[PDB]
Amino acid sequence: VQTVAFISWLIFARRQNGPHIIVVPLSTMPAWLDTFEKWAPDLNCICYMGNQKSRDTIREYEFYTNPKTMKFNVLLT
DNA sequence: ATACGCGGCCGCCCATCAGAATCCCGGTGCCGAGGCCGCTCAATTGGTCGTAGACAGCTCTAGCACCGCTTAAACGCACGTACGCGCT
Repeated sequence: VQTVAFISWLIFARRQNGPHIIVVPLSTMPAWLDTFEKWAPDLNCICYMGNQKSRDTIREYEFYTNPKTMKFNVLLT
């Protein structure tokens, strides 16, 4: 909770809306998703799972089909 | 002129003397251990030095084990085609 509150306060306080990578094991990823949405619902929590097609989903959701649209910030790898 | 005799010939069983052939004992040639041997030059003997390599200490790689997330590869089965192989 201190990490989520520190990231939220750092984004909405010091104006640091940039992408922040938070590596979390696969077993704890749904727990950090439920806690993350329960304590900070205003921020998305699109994590990174899968193997092949899910990688294509994360890549098609990452940027737009053009030769730089950041639609995320916090993820779990 | 007319009737009796016989003469060697011959099948016969029956006798004598030599030759052929099997068994009782044989010499001969070939092979392989033996013996002999002898001049002698390679192993053995007695001996020194030194150095490889056994051995104990040590540390410091890498071979093992073990686990779990991820997924490519193996599995087993279903269906048919195009070869193995049999015949002529």
